[PDB]
Amino acid sequence: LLQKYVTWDDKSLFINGERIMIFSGEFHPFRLPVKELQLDIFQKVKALGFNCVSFYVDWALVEGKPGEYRADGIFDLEPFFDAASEAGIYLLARPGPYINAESSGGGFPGWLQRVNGTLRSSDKAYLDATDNYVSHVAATIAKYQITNGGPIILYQPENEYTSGCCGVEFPDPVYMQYVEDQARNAGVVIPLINNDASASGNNAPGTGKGAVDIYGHDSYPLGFDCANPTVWPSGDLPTNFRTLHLEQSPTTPYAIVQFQGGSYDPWGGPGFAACSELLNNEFERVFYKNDFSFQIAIMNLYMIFGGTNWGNLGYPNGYTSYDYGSAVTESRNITREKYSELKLLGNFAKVSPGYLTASPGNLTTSGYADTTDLTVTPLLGNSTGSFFVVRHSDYSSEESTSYKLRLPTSAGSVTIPQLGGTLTLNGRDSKIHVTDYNVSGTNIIYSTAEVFTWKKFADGKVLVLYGGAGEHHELAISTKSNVTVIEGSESGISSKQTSSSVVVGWDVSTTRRIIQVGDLKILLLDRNSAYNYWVPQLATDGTSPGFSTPEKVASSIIVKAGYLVRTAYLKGSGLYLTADFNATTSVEVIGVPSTAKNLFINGDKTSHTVDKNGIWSATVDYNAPDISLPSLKDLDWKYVDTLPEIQSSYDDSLWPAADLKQTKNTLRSLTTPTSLYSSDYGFHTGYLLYRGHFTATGNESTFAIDTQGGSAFGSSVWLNGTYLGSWTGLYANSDYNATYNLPQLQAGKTYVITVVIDNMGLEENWTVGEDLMKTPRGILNFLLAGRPSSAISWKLTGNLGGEDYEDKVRGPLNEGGLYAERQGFHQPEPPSQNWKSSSPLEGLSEAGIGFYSASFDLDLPKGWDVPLFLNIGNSTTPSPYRVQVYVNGYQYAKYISNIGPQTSFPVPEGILNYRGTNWLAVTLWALDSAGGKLESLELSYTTPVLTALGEVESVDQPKYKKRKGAYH
Ligand SMILES: *[C@@H]1O[C@H](CO)[C@@H](O[C@@H]2O[C@H](CO)[C@@H](O[C@@H]3O[C@H](CO[C@H]4O[C@H](CO[C@H]5O[C@H](CO)[C@@H](O)[C@H](O)[C@@H]5O[C@H]5O[C@H](CO)[C@@H](O)[C@H](O)[C@@H]5O)[C@@H](O)[C@H](O[C@H]5O[C@H](CO)[C@@H](O)[C@H](O)[C@@H]5O)[C@@H]4O)[C@@H](O)[C@H](O[C@H]4O[C@H](CO)[C@@H](O)[C@H](O)[C@@H]4O[C@H]4O[C@H](CO)[C@@H](O)[C@H](O)[C@@H]4O[C@H]4O[C@H](CO)[C@@H](O)[C@H](O)[C@@H]4O)[C@@H]3O)[C@H](O)[C@H]2NC(C)=O)[C@H](O)[C@H]1NC(C)=O
Ligand SMILES: *[C@@H]1O[C@H](CO)[C@@H](O[C@@H]2O[C@H](CO)[C@@H](O[C@@H]3O[C@H](CO[C@H]4O[C@H](CO)[C@@H](O)[C@H](O[C@H]5O[C@H](CO)[C@@H](O)[C@H](O)[C@@H]5O)[C@@H]4O)[C@@H](O)[C@H](O[C@H]4O[C@H](CO)[C@@H](O)[C@H](O)[C@@H]4O[C@H]4O[C@H](CO)[C@@H](O)[C@H](O)[C@@H]4O[C@H]4O[C@H](CO)[C@@H](O)[C@H](O)[C@@H]4O)[C@@H]3O)[C@H](O)[C@H]2NC(C)=O)[C@H](O)[C@H]1NC(C)=O
Ligand SMILES: *[C@@H]1O[C@H](CO)[C@@H](O[C@@H]2O[C@H](CO)[C@@H](O[C@@H]3O[C@H](CO)[C@@H](O)[C@H](O[C@H]4O[C@H](CO)[C@@H](O)[C@H](O)[C@@H]4O[C@H]4O[C@H](CO)[C@@H](O)[C@H](O)[C@@H]4O[C@H]4O[C@H](CO)[C@@H](O)[C@H](O)[C@@H]4O)[C@@H]3O)[C@H](O)[C@H]2NC(C)=O)[C@H](O)[C@H]1NC(C)=O
Ligand SMILES: OC[C@H]1O[C@@H](OC[C@H]2O[C@@H](O[C@H]3[C@H](O)[C@@H](O)[C@@H](O)O[C@@H]3CO)[C@H](O)[C@@H](O)[C@H]2O)[C@H](O)[C@@H](O)[C@H]1O
Ligand SMILES: *[C@@H]1O[C@H](CO)[C@@H](O)[C@H](O)[C@H]1NC(C)=O
Ligand SMILES: *[C@@H]1O[C@H](CO)[C@@H](O)[C@H](O)[C@H]1NC(C)=O
Ligand SMILES: *[C@@H]1O[C@H](CO)[C@@H](O)[C@H](O)[C@H]1NC(C)=O
Ligand SMILES: *[C@@H]1O[C@H](CO)[C@@H](O)[C@H](O)[C@H]1NC(C)=O
Ligand SMILES: *[C@@H]1O[C@H](CO)[C@@H](O)[C@H](O)[C@H]1NC(C)=O
Ligand SMILES: *[C@@H]1O[C@H](CO)[C@@H](O)[C@H](O)[C@H]1NC(C)=O
Ligand SMILES: [Cl-]
Repeated sequence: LLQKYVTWDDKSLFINGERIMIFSGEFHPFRLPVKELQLDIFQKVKALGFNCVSFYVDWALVEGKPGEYRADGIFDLEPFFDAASEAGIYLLARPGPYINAESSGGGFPGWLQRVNGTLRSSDKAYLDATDNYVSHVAATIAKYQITNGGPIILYQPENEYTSGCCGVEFPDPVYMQYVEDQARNAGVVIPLINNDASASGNNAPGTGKGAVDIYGHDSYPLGFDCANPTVWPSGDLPTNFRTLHLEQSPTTPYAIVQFQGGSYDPWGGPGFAACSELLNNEFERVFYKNDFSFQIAIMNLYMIFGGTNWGNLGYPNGYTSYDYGSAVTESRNITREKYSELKLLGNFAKVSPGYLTASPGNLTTSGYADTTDLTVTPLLGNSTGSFFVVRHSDYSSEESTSYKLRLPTSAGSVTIPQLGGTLTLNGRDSKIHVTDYNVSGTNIIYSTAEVFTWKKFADGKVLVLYGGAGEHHELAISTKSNVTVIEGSESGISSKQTSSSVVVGWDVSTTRRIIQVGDLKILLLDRNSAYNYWVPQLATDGTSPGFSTPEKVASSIIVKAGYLVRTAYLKGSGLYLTADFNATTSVEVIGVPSTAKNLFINGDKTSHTVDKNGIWSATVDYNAPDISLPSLKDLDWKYVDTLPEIQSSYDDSLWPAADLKQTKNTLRSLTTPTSLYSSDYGFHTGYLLYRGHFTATGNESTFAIDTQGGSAFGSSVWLNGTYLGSWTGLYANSDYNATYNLPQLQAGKTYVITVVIDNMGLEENWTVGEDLMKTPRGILNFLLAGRPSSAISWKLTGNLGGEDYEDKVRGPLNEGGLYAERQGFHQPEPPSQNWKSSSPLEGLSEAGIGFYSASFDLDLPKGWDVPLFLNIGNSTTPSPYRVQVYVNGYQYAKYISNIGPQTSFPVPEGILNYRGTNWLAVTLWALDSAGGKLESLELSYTTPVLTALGEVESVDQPKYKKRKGAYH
């Protein structure tokens, strides 16, 4: 429409005039703010066979102060985009402004609680608030479009603009058109795509004003019940998605912009390990192959890598981890079987252009397979090849089912297997069988075994096929040549030659076979062996793989290795692999160019041997050095009391007065004399403190108070130094009505009620019109019994300066309102030289909040990727306490003893300095009158990986400096 690089028709996108199946993964830059680790993820996605990444930008992190857009240092998108280019990954840009994303505010900054208008509407007040963010983010995105030689190919305005309520005329075409025009005005010319929350046709092509270019929708068919990871409920596998597609947007390629790749987990939930069990390899092979049955042309997995909700960036229902049970773990590892299984499907799609041109039919329980226990969805092509998606009709069935097929081919319709026996489908599995499959001029008449990849080399063609354990398979090839077994046993392989073909039956074995048929070699593998193969692009013009274009796709080699193969390139007589190893690994290379004499692995010349089939073999030795980690309990811990407010000497004259008579919040009108909503005063994040001054009459009995912090929040209350009590919190409570009994008060004396409240993050805004992101934080109601409420005069604080936030490097959400945070003592080199020596393992003996500081050195070896974790013990039922941990000033753990479930907090290299000094700052809030303490505090590691990654540069870690605007 507006450019010629990215076009489309009814079947697929075209990139530079060439069809492409977009297989993508969701990855949020703000959840992993270390540039070199961003490259790591990109390279791990490219190794799946993927060609694209989808990303959100969080507005709340980059416009914390209204009118000051800051996307610099750790929030800079440019290194993220350059890393995408370098890895060979296209991008789908999704800057919002609304992103949902289990993020604070759904991406909206807290100052939107002061906007006089419906959020996500055509109300001028809301739209004007978005203009500065969008003109900055979209101009940056504009500079990195594919039209300007960048990686960005698609843009998403808004997010799941799908349900409205409460007097909003949904869907508002004036709204979606304005949001679209914003992007275009900033120079975005690539196609716009939407992500309808269900397949409802909203803003599709043909709907007039506010229509996007490509209609997309999202789908989370297996749901979020991570507690029952083996239960696949009846009818939850979608079957009508093609039917809906043809009703809703038949002129554009079929697109699912967020397809389930994991699950969220709330405070108190079963944990993300459970989520990875639900959204595991079996889920992938059934549910993703099912999306291929609808001829999906654009497919993005939410999430491929989740990362971490550091510095309070997350929404109140979620905790620090955003692992998400995704194929790449929060600590960046790719050990989960779901990664390897996904690699098999992504590589198949990468080399199968006939998939895009075929004609999809409706699913059938007869015609193709000889039992109604199986479903077969055909995608039939007129000589470009066909594809048959086989699964159990009862999609959850764990039964083993025998069958035969009738499939139409160019050489007649054939009953398979021709040479005796039956095919098998074992439980929760799905197969993509193929017919007339083009391997660079060689025609595979059919194969029941699934294609992993194929390549044309100088010295012939190679095809890689796999099946699961215990299965019999059959293939047939258009040829005059004979079949011979060139590796492995002749036994178990049957064959038959006709005038224009050869048929070959084989049983799956753990031992690889290789057959040869003319100029085609075919690898016959079990699934588990196929897990260890990789298909990196072979660069000849440099070291980078480049994008997945037809040329560079064809110029790829096949590599059997272990943990990871990142890249390959040819330079003179050297073949250079870059790869990662988590054990001693046999490396085979198939397709070595004839000019290559030597093998290099991560720069090191490695001795190799060529076998009788031309395969290079070499071993890479794995010998991890000593990984020596400090004992955290034995550090020189320094303590300062971070609730000096409850001392009677405390002077709060510099605090903001909570004296606004009228709230700017349109969702909830005031039920107190003045606004005690934190966001009215610029305070959107971390712990909030309120101080209520009053003069006692001497008749005061009780103080009741309604505090609100979001799900799982806690609050504590003191009268001068007298602890009154705490709401210890529950996931079920986002507010709580407390009643406290006061001690006997002295008439005419002044007293101060100090209230500490955990702000868990701002709410999302999923339904347009409900304005739920405006749900306030702080004090909603109070009652000093027998006194008017104007008796109490309130002050409050959140993070120092509120929207004029101090720490421009670490962002507007990172720190909260505690004394130690306000002064900046959570940063490297605090002024702790005259503080008391005490450990958080000794802790507190009364209700209160302690702040603990210590440094520790690491000297971990270069060329090793070693995942590190902070561990807080919970071996027995604890007293109620809350902990934050800052690592060189960055908050990387929020811990609630009594709710959980997280005890293990990964912290990435770049935040941690692996060859240098590191600073821990721990806040310990004891919500109990006897105090509280940590049971244990430990640094640990998991399997070191011999890595190809370059030096991870430490992010900016500004040291402590006295802050002029502090309250002391
Ligand atoms: C270095 O990096 C590597 C990555 O490159 C990394 O390797 C990967 O490690 C992960 C673990 O982190 C692996 O994932 C697990 O795999 C388990 C094993 O099963 C898989 O493999 C077998 C094949 O096993 C043989 O071969 C291998 C390889 O040669 C050997 O190592 C084995 O020892 C074994 O050898 C025997 O057999 C050979 C021939 O077959 C013989 O030659 C040999 O002599 C031996 O006799 C396959 O059979 C499995 O397939 C079957 O099962 C799967 C999954 O159920 C089905 O989908 C499939 O259709 C088949 O039926 C399978 O591929 C898995 O058991 C394990 O699965 C569990 O965990 C995940 C969650 O992570 C769940 O999704 C899943 O549901 C399973 O959950 C159970 O277990 C968890 C506890 O962990 C419970 O929470 C849960 O409730 C559940 O328990 C219940 O069910 C169990 C049955 O499943 C039951 O036993 C329990 O008692 C209970 O009832 C998981 O997927 C991954 O495969 C590796 N990847 C690769 C490429 O190798 C390596 O570890 C790294 N190294 C280090 C040090 O870090
Ligand atoms: C890939 O990336 C992943 C994400 O980054 C990463 O996964 C995370 O890994 C960390 C570290 O391993 C996990 O934290 C640990 O979890 C342990 C508890 O979970 C286990 O318990 C269940 C019941 O047995 C298992 O079923 C469960 O399996 C599930 O989870 C797996 C997740 O990978 C999955 O593969 C499985 O399929 C399945 O779904 C799980 O294995 C927990 O025990 C552990 O705490 C101990 O270790 C810490 C140090 O690392 C200590 O600080 C801590 O105090 C604990 O040590 C104590 O207890 C041990 C067991 O008794 C003893 O061996 C220790 O000596 C020590 O003992 C002292 O304390 C005892 C009190 O209990 C006392 O009795 C003793 O006397 C003594 O005083 C830790 O929290 C984290 O949960 C994972 N996160 C996610 C999201 O999964 C994965 O590792 C990465 N992989 C690679 C290869 O890199
Ligand atoms: C240290 O170790 C200790 C000791 O073992 C750990 O303490 C345990 O921690 C558990 C987790 O916090 C805690 O269990 C919880 O107890 C509460 C009741 O007090 C209960 O509400 C919890 O169950 C719900 O919530 C979780 C998520 O937090 C869900 O996964 C679960 O399915 C339940 O969800 C239901 O309620 C939610 C609340 O709104 C709903 O959002 C959700 O949709 C669902 O609703 C259904 O039920 C409602 C009625 O409940 C109904 O109205 C609605 O219509 C739906 O039907 C969970 O059981 C243990 O109590 C606690 N044990 C002890 C002895 O103290 C501690 O966590 C550890 N610490 C760390 C850091 O690991
Ligand atoms: O990361 C969470 C993810 O949630 C997305 O909400 C998605 C979607 O969920 C549907 O619910 C599933 C349900 O869990 C299944 O049990 C079964 O019923 O299928 C349903 C889908 O039809 C909701 O019903 C649907 O409204 C929608 O909420 C969120 O949209 C996404 O941004 C992301 O946050
Ligand atoms: C919002 O706008 C209306 C428009 O009539 C105005 O009268 C009022 O001052 C504003 N209200 C709030 C709560 O901000
Ligand atoms: C396939 O599509 C529809 C919807 O599933 C089905 O009713 C019909 O029988 C099939 N189409 C034709 C032309 O037979
Ligand atoms: C098979 O692939 C070759 C390119 O290697 C192409 O020229 C040819 O047209 C293809 N044949 C079919 C039938 O698609
Ligand atoms: C309570 O605290 C305030 C200052 O926080 C102090 O001025 C006042 O004297 C204290 N009241 C009593 C009774 O000690
Ligand atoms: C406060 O005064 C009331 C009567 O007005 C009396 O009932 C109560 O006991 C008094 N003292 C308290 C609450 O300490
Ligand atoms: C607390 O009381 C307020 C005011 O009556 C009410 O709106 C709210 O529902 C109550 N909250 C809880 C958690 O019971
Ligand atoms: Cl201060």
